Amino acid sequence: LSIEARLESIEEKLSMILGLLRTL
Amino acid sequence: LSIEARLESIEEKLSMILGLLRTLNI
Amino acid sequence: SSLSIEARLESIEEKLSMILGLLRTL
Amino acid sequence: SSLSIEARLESIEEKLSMILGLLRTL
Repeated sequence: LSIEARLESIEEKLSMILGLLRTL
Repeated sequence: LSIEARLESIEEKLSMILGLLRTLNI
Repeated sequence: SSLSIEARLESIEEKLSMILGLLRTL
Repeated sequence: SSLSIEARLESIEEKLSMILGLLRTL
């Protein structure tokens, strides 16, 4: 994938991690 | 979104996650 | 900084995955 | 956004490593 797509995918994963930490 | 901007967002979230683990968790 | 941006991206993606995996099993 | 994309990525990589170490200790 392109660098922009990988950054967008990386941002999505950080959002998922944040949600898990808030609800842990 | 530009690369520098998208990076800034990512960097924002990492500092938020790093701060919670280091101090808030007990 | 010898490593290519893509290579650095792959390392970041791997670390994210490991982080998520550990978080989910908690 | 003064720093270069390669340096910012490396910094982002570093923070990810710190986050993984903190999560495992919990």
